[PDB]
Amino acid sequence: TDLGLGHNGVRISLNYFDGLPDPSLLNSLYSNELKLIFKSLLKRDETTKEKALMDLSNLISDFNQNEYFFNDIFLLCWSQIYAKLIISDYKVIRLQSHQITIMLVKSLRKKISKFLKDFIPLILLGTCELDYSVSKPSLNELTECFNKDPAKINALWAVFQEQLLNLVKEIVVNENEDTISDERYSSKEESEFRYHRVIASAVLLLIKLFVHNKDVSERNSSSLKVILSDESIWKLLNLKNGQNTNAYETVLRLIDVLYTRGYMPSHKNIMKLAVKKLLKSLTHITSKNILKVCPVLPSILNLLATLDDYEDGTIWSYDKSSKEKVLKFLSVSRTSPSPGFFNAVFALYSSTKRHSFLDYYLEWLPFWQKSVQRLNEKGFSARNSAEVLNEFWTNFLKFAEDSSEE
Ligand SMILES: [K+]
Repeated sequence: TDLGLGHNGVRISLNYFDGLPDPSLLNSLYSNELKLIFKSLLKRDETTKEKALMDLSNLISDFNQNEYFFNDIFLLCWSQIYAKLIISDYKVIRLQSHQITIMLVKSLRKKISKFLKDFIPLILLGTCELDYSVSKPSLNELTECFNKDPAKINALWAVFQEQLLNLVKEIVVNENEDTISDERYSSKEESEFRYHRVIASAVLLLIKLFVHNKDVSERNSSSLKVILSDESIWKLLNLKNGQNTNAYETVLRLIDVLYTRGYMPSHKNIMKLAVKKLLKSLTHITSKNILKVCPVLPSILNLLATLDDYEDGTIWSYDKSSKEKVLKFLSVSRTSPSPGFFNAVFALYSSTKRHSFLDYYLEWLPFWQKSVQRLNEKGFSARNSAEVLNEFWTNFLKFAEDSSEE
């Protein structure tokens, strides 16, 4: 039978309706004290649940006295609920759950070896949470767990490659908003937010997987394909009035890593899927939300410049009206500039001129002209006006040296 994320005979999953501890298994736990704890963890009341974890976290602190409590039965059961606690909408629950597991790995080093394939992927997923207040404490705990040995952590991304990729597949492909959140106790909005947060983590975890591994594309190609072919990751490229741009930026990073590692030239279909969704995205950037999108504008421009290098700007052909789409994006983006912005524009210019994407005098020059005009009116009110202005003139002066050629 398919055990999902499990490797010790029981099913581990992120959804709410399977992968739960067997009542007869729970009743085999060493102590009645553990049974009450697990009984409260399986309840919804956040208060009693938060208290259950606290009790559990303390039992593990005084591990020497309660070593027999944390036997194979305990680990089996825990491995199943842990996967569910780390998607709790209360970060308190998520923090403690990650802490407990990391503690067990430390207090049980060689006696927990069977379960590393079931714990390490979820531990690392915790370190990949966009919320720094969750990911950083998890990383400090994990780091300490291996005595601050850097190579000992880097080894994890290699050793547990397959399981990590399986966890991503689980999140992106096998699960969705409605299986991750129970509609009985969650509104559509909370479910959207819950999935958003989890899949965002999975993208960052996927990024780190590419960074730490050169031969990631070769070993698990088939699985990488079903992950990157799904519509779930690329859905994070949708701006929303309530959401911030952290997930958006994460996807931009993914596209960048996939291209630099040469995965994109090897999979033209995933290329066209990412570029198309990225171009659709630009059209949703308007004056209404420009202040919100402001901090990613340089990243967008920098990404488009990198992708333009691919076979003399072939990506633009994936949509005949892309030249027009870039035009409306540049015209809007210059109404909310920031450090790095004009640097990235020049990057875009420098690359795209190699096939004369946009007219030098009719489209490029008016852009630079209207930019400085706004800068002079707004500034020098706030920062980083000074930096931004200097950056503009530096890039514009380089742009201006090609005027002779036309
Ligand atoms: K999905």
